[PDB]
Amino acid sequence: MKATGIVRRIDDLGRVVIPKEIRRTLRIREGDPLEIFVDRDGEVILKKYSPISEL
Amino acid sequence: MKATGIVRRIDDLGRVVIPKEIRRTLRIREGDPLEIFVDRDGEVILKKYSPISEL
Repeated sequence: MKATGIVRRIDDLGRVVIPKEIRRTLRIREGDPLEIFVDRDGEVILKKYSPISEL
Repeated sequence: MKATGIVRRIDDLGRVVIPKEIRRTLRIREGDPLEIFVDRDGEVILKKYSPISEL
């Protein structure tokens, strides 16, 4: 589950501004890749890509 | 599952530029809320907030 639960209203483009605090727990930076894929209805899952989701 | 699988390397801020194609399947727009919460390791889940995940 993990869960942080920070709701973000996209913007005038469609990005979701992911605070560095999550990439911080990722231990990554402004070069962290993510895999944008929705799981179910409207939950988009962003996955670090480099190790995929687990390898 | 669903899955789209579009990898995006954050940026010099940390947003995940979510294509309107997903917000389109959301039937929403530049006022779509999402709940940023990671599931396990580095998979961040963004969900529309308004109906939450599934009410």
